[PDB]
Order: sequence, then structure tokens, then C-alpha cells
Amino acid sequence: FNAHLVAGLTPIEANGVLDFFIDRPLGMKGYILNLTIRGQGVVKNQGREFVCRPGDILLFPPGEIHHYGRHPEAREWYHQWVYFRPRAYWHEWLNWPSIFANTGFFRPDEAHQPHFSDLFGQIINAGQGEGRYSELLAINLLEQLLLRRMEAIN
Amino acid sequence: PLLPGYSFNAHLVAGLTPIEANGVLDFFIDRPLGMKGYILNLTIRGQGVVKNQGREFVCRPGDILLFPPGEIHHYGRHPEAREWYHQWVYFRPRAYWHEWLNWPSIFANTGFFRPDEAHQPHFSDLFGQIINAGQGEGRYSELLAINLLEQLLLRRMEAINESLH
Repeated sequence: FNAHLVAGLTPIEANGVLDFFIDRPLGMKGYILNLTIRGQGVVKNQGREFVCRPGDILLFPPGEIHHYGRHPEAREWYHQWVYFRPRAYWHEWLNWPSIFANTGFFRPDEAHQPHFSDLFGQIINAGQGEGRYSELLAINLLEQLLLRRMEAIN
Repeated sequence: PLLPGYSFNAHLVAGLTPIEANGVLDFFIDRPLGMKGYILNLTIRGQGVVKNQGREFVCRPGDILLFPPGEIHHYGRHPEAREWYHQWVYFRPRAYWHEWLNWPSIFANTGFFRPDEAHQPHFSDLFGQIINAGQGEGRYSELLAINLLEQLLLRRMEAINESLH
């Protein structure tokens, strides 16, 4: 199984078996990009909270605190994630402005939201494909997403 | 630095050559010692003739050719053709691309890839994006072009990987 990029969808339903905030103080070894597709969510970090709506991409550097879950007034919090080990030269494009601590955040303007959510959607599919070149495609597409953000931020 | 006088890009440059019969561009290009970087060439309209030591080959719309460093370049509009519009991209590959740059040759070490009738639009379309980004003035256009080129090469590996024969 993959040793570079993994992805998937976590559909949180109210009172479902997955309806609960996840918490890992020691973060993780790899990075994580989070995109909220259905409903709302909320991240936490030492008392501080942030609500993520549809079309929001959150970045979680290695070791960063992971504490988020569905928003109590949201019927659900569906989000797509991508766990990865970036390429050496990718770091410059991973310096996102953090809502707090070192948790990057990016909210595409109303006009770019469609493209980004879609590219991200392709990354998820590539990441879950069985094809021998599936992972390399997801990696490539992830890189495109990053690169697109850099130019999108002008 | 990749191509002095055309662009400032040091890694990837690209352009379009709309050769029309009897026009300013209606002439053959001859490079007996090739070029330092790689070249990918896509015919989008008309026909061309690729020559290499007494041998010829007729490239058609959708045909992508690969000319590696030092390989000989000798091509131009096919005489029986009204024109020959082709898009090209000159570049220095990233180190890990080489496994995906060893294409089947039509002769010598001149690569060749004619996509499936069903994949033609996707490759030709992706090839254009690379062109547009490779010529972009944006701070990250060259980088995006390199990314798109990497995509194209991967799509080809993936495509060959499951086609038949």
C-alpha cells in the first residue's frame, strides 16, 4: 500500500457512528489537506475555535494538533482529506496563513471555489485508484492544486 | 537560459508554429546536432514530414513526437499539405521523469505517441494548457507548465499501461 499519498472522504452524520470530534495532541507524521464539502465543521486548538464551511481547505503540518468535528448546529460535516509526504521542493508552497498555531487555511474566492473543490475531488479519486500510476497522478494533481493556490493568491 | 532570445524561463519554454504553405514559416528546420533540452511536438492541423538520414515519417493531427537531447531535428510541412500547425515544448526534465521519457521510436531515438481516438482530445487539450502556461507571464506559469507536462507524461504511462496490443 501507498507510501506517499492517501486520501478519502469522511461523511459525518448527526448521531452517526462517526459523529465525534477526533483528537490527537501529537498530530501526525505526515501532512493533511482537509476540504469541507457538505455542511459545517469546527476545529479547536488550546481553547481557540474555528468554523469551516463548504469549500475551505485546511492544512495540517506534521505534529500539528488535530482537533475537529461536526458543528453542533450542522446536520453533517462531510470532508475530503489527503494524507501525504510532500516532495522536497513543495515546502515553499505549503506556507499557508494559519487561523491559529501552525494550521494553514485557504478559502477560494466565490469564483474559484468550483475549480479547487473539483481539482481536490480529482486528487481523492487518483489517490483511491488501483492503477499503477494512480498515486503518482494524485501527487501530481496535489502539486497542481498547491501551484494554483499560489497564483490564486496572486 | 533554456532558449536564449525567446524566453527567460530556465526549465520549460513553449510555442506555436502555424506553418502555412508559401508563408514566412514555410521552410524546413535542420538541426544536425540537436538541442540541449528535450522537445515534444504535437501536430494540430495539417501534416509534416520528419526526416532522419534518408528516412521520412508523416506526422498527423494528434501525433506527439519526442526529440531527446542531441537527437537530430529535421522537419517541415509535408509538400502535399496546405499547412502544418504544430505546438511544441522545449524542456529540462525533472530527475524522476526519465522512466516516462523512453518512448517507442519511429527511427533513431525519436520518440512517438499517437493517442487512442478516444484519448486524442484529452492529450491535445492538455498539450495546449502546457503551451499557454509555458508562455504565461505569471510568476508560477512555468512551474504550472512543468506540472502539466508531468501530468501529460503520466497520463501516457497510465494509458499505455492498460491499452491492448
